[PDB]
Parts: sequence; structure tokens; C-alpha cells
Amino acid sequence: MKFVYKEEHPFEKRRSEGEKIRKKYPDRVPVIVEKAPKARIGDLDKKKYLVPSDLTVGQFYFLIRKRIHLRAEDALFFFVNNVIPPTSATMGQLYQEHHEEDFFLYIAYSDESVYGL
Ligand code: NI
Repeated sequence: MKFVYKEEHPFEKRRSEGEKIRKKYPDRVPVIVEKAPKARIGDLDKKKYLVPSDLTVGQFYFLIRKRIHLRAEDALFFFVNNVIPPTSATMGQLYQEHHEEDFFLYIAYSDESVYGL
């Protein structure tokens, strides 16, 4: 999916920020989270997060659900390179496998699970 953040910040600047954050705070992972445009749910308040590497995907799901006022009963899916990661993965593992070359991890969220964004 295209991210508004990538459209509005040039690569070299994103990179410079990502590198710096990872050098300075090696136990944090910088993430950009955006809603798939057609998804008919709540938009996100904050798009940039610096999370603990040992935070789980399930925990981050709980945080984002709670920011957009969704309960366990509402569909919400995270997509990273079009893969929906397991709740047991840590954000640090996700970052290591799937960070972009600007040193940020990109998560797209939607209410549909089957199709790539
Ligand atoms: Ni609120």
C-alpha cells in the first residue's frame, strides 16, 4: 500500500531519522501505522510510534484498538508487507524481518483480512 507518510517525507529524511532512532535507542522500534483508505473504520490519531522491541504484536494490537475505540469483537487486521503477523511475534522480530530501508517498520490496518493492500 502507499503510505501518506512516505508521500510527504522524502526518503533521505526518513532514513536519517530512522537511523538516528535506532542508534540512540537500540531497544526501540520506530513504526508508522496507517489505515488502508477503503477501510470503513476509525482513523488514527497518532501515526508514529517508538515501541519497545519486546512488545508483542498482540499488545500493540490492543493499544491501537483502544486508540481507535474498537473492541475484541470488531474486526481489525494488521498488515506488514501484506502479511498479517501473529500476535506472539515481538515488534523487534517484526522489525528485523520487515523494516524498510529508511529504518522504519510500516503497518497498514484494515477491517478485511484476506487481500493484500
Ligand atoms: Ni478516545
